[PDB]
Amino acid sequence: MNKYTIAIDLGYGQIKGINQDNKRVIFPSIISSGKDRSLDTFFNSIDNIVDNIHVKILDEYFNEKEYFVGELAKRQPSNSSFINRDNKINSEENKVLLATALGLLIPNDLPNDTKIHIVTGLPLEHFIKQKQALNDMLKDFEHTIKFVDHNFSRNIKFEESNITLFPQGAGAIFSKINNDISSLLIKETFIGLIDVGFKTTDIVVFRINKDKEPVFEQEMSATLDGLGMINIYNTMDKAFTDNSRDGSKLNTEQLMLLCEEGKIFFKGDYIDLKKDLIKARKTLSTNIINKADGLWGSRKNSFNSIMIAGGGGKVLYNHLKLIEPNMCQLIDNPEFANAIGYLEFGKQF
Amino acid sequence: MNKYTIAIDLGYGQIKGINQDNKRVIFPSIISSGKDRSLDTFFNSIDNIVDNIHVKILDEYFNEKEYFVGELAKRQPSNSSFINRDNKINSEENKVLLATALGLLIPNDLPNDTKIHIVTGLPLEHFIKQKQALNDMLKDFEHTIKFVDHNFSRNIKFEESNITLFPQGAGAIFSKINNDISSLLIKETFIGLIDVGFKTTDIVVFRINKDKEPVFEQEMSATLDGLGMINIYNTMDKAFTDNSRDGSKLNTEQLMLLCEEGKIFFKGDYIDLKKDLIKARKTLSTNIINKADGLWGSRKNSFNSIMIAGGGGKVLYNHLKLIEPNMCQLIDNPEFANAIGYLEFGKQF
Amino acid sequence: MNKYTIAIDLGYGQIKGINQDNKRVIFPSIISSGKDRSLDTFFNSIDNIVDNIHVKILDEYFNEKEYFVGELAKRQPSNSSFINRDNKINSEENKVLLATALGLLIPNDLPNDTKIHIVTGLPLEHFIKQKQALNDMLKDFEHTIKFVDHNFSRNIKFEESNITLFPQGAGAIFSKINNDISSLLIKETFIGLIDVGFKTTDIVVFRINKDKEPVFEQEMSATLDGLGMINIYNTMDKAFTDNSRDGSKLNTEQLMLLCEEGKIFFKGDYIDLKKDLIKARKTLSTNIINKADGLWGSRKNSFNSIMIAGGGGKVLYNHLKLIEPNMCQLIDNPEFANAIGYLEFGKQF
Amino acid sequence: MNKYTIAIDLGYGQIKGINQDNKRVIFPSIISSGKDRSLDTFFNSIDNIVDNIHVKILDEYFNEKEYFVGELAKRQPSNSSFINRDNKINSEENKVLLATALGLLIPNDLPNDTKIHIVTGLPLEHFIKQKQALNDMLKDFEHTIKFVDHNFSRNIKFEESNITLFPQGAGAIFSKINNDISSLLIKETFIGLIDVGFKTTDIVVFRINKDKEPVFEQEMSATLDGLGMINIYNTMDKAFTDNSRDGSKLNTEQLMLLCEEGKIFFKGDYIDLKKDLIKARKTLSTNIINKADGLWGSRKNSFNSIMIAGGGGKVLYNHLKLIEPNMCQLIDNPEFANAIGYLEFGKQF
Ligand SMILES: Nc1ncnc2c1ncn2[C@@H]1O[C@H](COP(=O)(O)OP(=O)(O)O)[C@@H](O)[C@H]1O
Ligand SMILES: Nc1ncnc2c1ncn2[C@@H]1O[C@H](COP(=O)(O)OP(=O)(O)O)[C@@H](O)[C@H]1O
Ligand SMILES: Nc1ncnc2c1ncn2[C@@H]1O[C@H](COP(=O)(O)OP(=O)(O)O)[C@@H](O)[C@H]1O
Ligand SMILES: Nc1ncnc2c1ncn2[C@@H]1O[C@H](COP(=O)(O)OP(=O)(O)O)[C@@H](O)[C@H]1O
Ligand SMILES: [Mg+2]
Ligand SMILES: [Mg+2]
Ligand SMILES: [Mg+2]
Ligand SMILES: [Mg+2]
Repeated sequence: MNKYTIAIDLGYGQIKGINQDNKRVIFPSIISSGKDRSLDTFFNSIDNIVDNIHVKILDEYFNEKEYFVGELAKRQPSNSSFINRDNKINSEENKVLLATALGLLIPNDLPNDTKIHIVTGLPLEHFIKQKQALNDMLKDFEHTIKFVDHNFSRNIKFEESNITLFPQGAGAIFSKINNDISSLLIKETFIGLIDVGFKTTDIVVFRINKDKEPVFEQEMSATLDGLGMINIYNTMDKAFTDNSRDGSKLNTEQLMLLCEEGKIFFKGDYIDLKKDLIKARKTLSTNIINKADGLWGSRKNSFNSIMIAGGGGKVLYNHLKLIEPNMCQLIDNPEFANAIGYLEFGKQF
Repeated sequence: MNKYTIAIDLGYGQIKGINQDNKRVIFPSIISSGKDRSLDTFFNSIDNIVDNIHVKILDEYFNEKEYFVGELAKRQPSNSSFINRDNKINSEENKVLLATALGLLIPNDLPNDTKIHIVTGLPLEHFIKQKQALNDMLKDFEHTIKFVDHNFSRNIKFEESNITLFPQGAGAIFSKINNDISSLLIKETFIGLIDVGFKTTDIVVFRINKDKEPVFEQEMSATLDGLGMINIYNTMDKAFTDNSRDGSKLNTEQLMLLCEEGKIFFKGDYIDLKKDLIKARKTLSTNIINKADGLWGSRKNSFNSIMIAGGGGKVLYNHLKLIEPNMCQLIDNPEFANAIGYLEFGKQF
Repeated sequence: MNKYTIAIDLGYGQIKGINQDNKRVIFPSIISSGKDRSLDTFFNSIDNIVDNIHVKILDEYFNEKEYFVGELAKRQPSNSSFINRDNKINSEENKVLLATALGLLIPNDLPNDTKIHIVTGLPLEHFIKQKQALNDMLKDFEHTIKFVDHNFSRNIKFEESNITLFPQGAGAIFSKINNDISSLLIKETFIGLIDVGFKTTDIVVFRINKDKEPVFEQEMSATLDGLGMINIYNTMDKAFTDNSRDGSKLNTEQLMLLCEEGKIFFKGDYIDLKKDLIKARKTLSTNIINKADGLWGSRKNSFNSIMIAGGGGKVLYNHLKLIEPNMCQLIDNPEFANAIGYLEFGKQF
Repeated sequence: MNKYTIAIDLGYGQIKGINQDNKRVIFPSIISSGKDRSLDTFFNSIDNIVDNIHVKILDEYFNEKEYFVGELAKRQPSNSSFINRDNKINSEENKVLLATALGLLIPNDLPNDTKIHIVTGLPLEHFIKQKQALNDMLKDFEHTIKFVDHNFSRNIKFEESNITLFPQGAGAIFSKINNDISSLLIKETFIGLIDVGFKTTDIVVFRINKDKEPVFEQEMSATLDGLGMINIYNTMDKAFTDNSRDGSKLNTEQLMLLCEEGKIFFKGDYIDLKKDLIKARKTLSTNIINKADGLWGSRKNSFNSIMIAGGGGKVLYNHLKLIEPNMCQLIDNPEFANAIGYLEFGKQF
């Protein structure tokens, strides 16, 4: 039929989703208990729904749990701690976040026959490893969302021949840049996509064949498991605890505020940690270059375009240029590189 | 299980219907005899049934008749002339329109034990006049519809106590806004819907009381019978022959294409009649404003919200704004004001 | 490697085909039994195979048959009479023509693993009627062709999902001009191809929409079945016997030579029949114009570009101009309008 | 009859224009809100309507706004600030300046059944770069002007192919001197036209062939955006605060008074800035000495006669002579060179 499509991602740093109609949302993976918002309604109006997501989630048993979630929960000191957030794909923490972006990307008044061909993403070492667990949950995912301060609801339910599972970074270079660089890729060149994830960074390569079509190399491509931006939040956390000379610990919000700037305004003064920030990024820079060449022998010289993606690829790109300068480049929308890739390569159905 | 609900409208310009599950269809009120289609199927793929209603309808003899109806009938050279279309609500011209309106708005594989609360409509001055004529038709309406080139059939038959008649503009402002207009209605005010239709324009008012509940008045509210879009097509038909000066008179499509734009593509050229389109709309704007003061004395100053409706109100919303500017506003669906107004006020039972 | 593409036409006057590499062949639709040729080779050197198709064709018995086809068959006294030629698309008369059309349009030393997207054609009113007859023939067409005195052979066999049927005039104006006519089609206009062929004349229209995409109509478009060049040959055959007054009736060549010029070289003299050639063309011009008003009401004024096609349209382009002068124009290949229209609209897959 | 011809100039300094009847108007590009000049109507004679442009402008929804524009807007302190007027071609600010030029260049007793040809200009860089927007805005233009205090009006609207686009200063020497300078241009010489406008400055050249016919040279000719008379208002503005040292800034009127006079009468006394005036006048002349030679190497020696245009360079003619003295010259109407060059080369149609 005219059944719809929403491409989301389970990215532990920040959830990145897009519909079939190219409207796209982004919010961190932060949930909290939802509390009633009436006083703050009068001071500051909620124009951006994404900035202030308080929301209600009905279940199949017709109970409900309110949630400060996303940008709104990040302001809360009582949120989910998010730096030890569990990797379990069947967690209710994942259920709320998967219910969240669906509530923001289902348009108004769709026909219920026109269901949603949802497209997800799994890590490369986790795709075969954790396939049916998400297929268990998305089969069982049936709820009803209710937006606080916005007063619109969506019923949600998913079936087979609407669920569709792809690995992470699959359609990012299988399409939407493969349609463009096909004049440049000629014969048995290798394209290299490195999605710098928050927790885990994926490194995926495709070989173009005789027929200028991509074929996949699992023995040249894998996941930097635990290598990525989460170490920068981990190390720079310890870099303040000795520089403050107090044992003072920043919260979840200030740490995410830190590693975009490096200068947190602590007790009337900016504690400067620019020295360790350039150090830890170059610490992460070398940890990506060498470990990619654990999968890349002299075949690195068979590269035509080393592409990097993810939110972590943006702030590394100048230092992460040193994989192979003037051959490497950056994808256009680095965070949504999965999500735009999940859309077009999710249009196989 | 509970009984199903469909709210359609037999409006003279176009059939405007909606079901219980908030799915709506719209197509112009033109019928045509159906002819065999597999050839035009092959040239262009049919993704919309509404453009291409080739359809078979059984009767009391169980004899099928092929029909082109809706957009497909307008392109036919042999369709209904549509300017001399009958007002007899029990006519077969009204039956095939009502068959397709009930044919599209039923989903597949429903249980056959349940029945449907169908809610039709009448003109305001012709509700009492044409009450039993449609009551006789809906009791007589035993037909089985069969969509050619889509191949799904419906058995459409209704006994007593399932049909529900309302006048036009009845539940569009009594209901359908009552959850949102309740803060605007305060004490002894008049709300008013002005539906600009094909043959007629329709004026309906509702006095709200001290206890903030609307109640009807019939001497402030009537049907502008024969005054509507039909004065625009007949005037602009003469405007082409005044501008062609050849005796060439427009067909069914060319006149209907004209008053939507004003530039008929005649002999490789657009024949400009934008100014006469303004004049025919202004005389229609003359004949609704001056007739409103016939129904309204100083009580036009007793308004809190004028609403205008009809597809003819879409091109005239700023033009018919001169009744009471900065108080009149647009109904949220200009075509579907009557149908959803039939839906919410039909679910009151 | 990718699959090859050939677009031929089985037109009643002459086979008009073209391949993927834009090489075209044309020869009249006359077959003849082949006889041994080494003698006429010695008198005159053969630089054109099309004039001199002596050719052997294997079958399901793998039994070769010699054939003279094309220009070489027309000079034979014992060829097909060509006025009583069958319309049965699965006939061997159609097979040998289709064998040579596929025989010429394949270059030498192609890989045997790849297959060819062959695109044939049908009359418009006989597309649905003769759909499975050619589908049965193309599934049955297992033949090996062998060109005598040129000595290159082709193994021509096609399985399922390689043939592609289209009506005549389908892709000639839907495609083949769509990159150039897109600036001319603006809003709700009709383009029209008029192919003047041997047995029939063919009328096909396409309404463009508001979104500037053409869509087909079948009640404004049909096959002028039995009305075409065949009315000119039969009338001018009687025109010679009216002018010879001896009982001498023209043969296959003399009648075909006549209506191209009008002066058959009979007994050392040109017998003038130029005026009767004008009369037979004018009655054909009568029987396409008056039949056009049968398909077109005032919608002839809804044209932006008439196109005329067919080899019969070449001698009638200024003569059939009287439908709508200063708007009708000539297709860029009067013969090859259908074939390249099959080629571009066959490459859409 | 023949469709009426207009040629206007969209110059940001002052809007110029001339009609088919060769009557020409000029007024500054300043707008304001119109207010009821009825008190002064009793006091002083309102005869120069160009001095006194109070004007109402209807639209397609019949919602008018009053406008002081041009010379009457110069006396207003409430006018558009005009040092920061938007360079968008599709502004209402342009439309008010456009419609003012319309009703002044359409005299009474003319056939309004005949359409209106207009010939406008662009920046020479932006003639293709911002081409379609002016092509859109003129086709979108449909209003109705109302002349306050003079009580006549024009219906104002444009279809396509009545508007005509030629670049700034194109036809001023391509036409309008081509019947006179043909004796002067001999062989391989370059005529050169320099439009010293307010915001921008054009320099345009034409190679002539062997056959004494001009041809365009896009790489010896460009637009000097940010160079022109707006530098003189920019430089002398701070010179007043340099001279007065008060913190008082001149308004739009006093500043435009200053760079046409040089001696502002501030606070009961003439405050002198004549020394810095010529200093900027040499400086603007310096910036045209450079940038012309940036496109003119030794090919400047191949000239025959430079022309210069613009009201800015008109008072610069001695200092701007220094580029090529006694070969450069000034066009006779430095304001109306472009509009007559629009009109004369617009009289091809
Ligand atoms: N402007 C920015 N400044 C600093 N870090 C950023 C910025 N934008 C994104 N990031 C980092 O990138 C991460 C987002 O990665 P993302 O592409 O969402 O991968 P994942 O799919 O693993 O969540 C965040 O955790 C954040 O630290
Ligand atoms: N986009 C449009 N442009 C011009 N006219 C329109 C448009 N949409 C609707 N109309 C006019 O409105 C009429 C539809 O009125 P409608 O609300 O269906 O009333 P009714 O119930 O009497 O049929 C049509 O006949 C048509 O002329
Ligand atoms: N130069 C010509 N002079 C006269 N008649 C011609 C000429 N070229 C083509 N024709 C006529 O056009 C016919 C070819 O039509 P064609 O486009 O092949 O249609 P079809 O597809 O029906 O065979 C021939 O039978 C012939 O009579
Ligand atoms: N008599 C004058 N004295 C001083 N400056 C003048 C005079 N006449 C015109 N100008 C200057 O010339 C400019 C007019 O340029 P114009 O030819 O209209 O170019 P544009 O097409 O860019 O508006 C004005 O801004 C003004 O400063
Ligand atoms: Mg990721
Ligand atoms: Mg109605
Ligand atoms: Mg043909
Ligand atoms: Mg200028």
